[PDB]
Amino acid sequence: SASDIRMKKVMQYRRALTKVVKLKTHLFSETVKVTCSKDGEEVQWFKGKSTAGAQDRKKPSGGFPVDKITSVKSQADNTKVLVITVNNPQPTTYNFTFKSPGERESWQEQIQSLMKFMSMK
Repeated sequence: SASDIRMKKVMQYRRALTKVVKLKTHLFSETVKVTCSKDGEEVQWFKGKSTAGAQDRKKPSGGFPVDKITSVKSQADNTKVLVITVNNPQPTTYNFTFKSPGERESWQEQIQSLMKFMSMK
């Protein structure tokens, strides 16, 4: 079932999108915890110490719809830097930066798969 498989599949991506990463942009520069909504419909983050809505994390410190991500890219050298831009919400470009030279890029490719999964063109 296309809905059942998606809802389970987004949960698979959800774990791979649930991470700790430091954002750096016009938004702010802070260490945030990233993740996605239940249907994988959104990308969400928690800035430092947060209050995950009702323990089920229904209260993100920020986020945006996955379908609305206008571009998912990596920097030119992108050693520890990621670059993601969104359309529909106020256009912001999120730089996912982490200590691990792998963690972020794992996120980079994983989000793409999730994005193209539900936002398949």
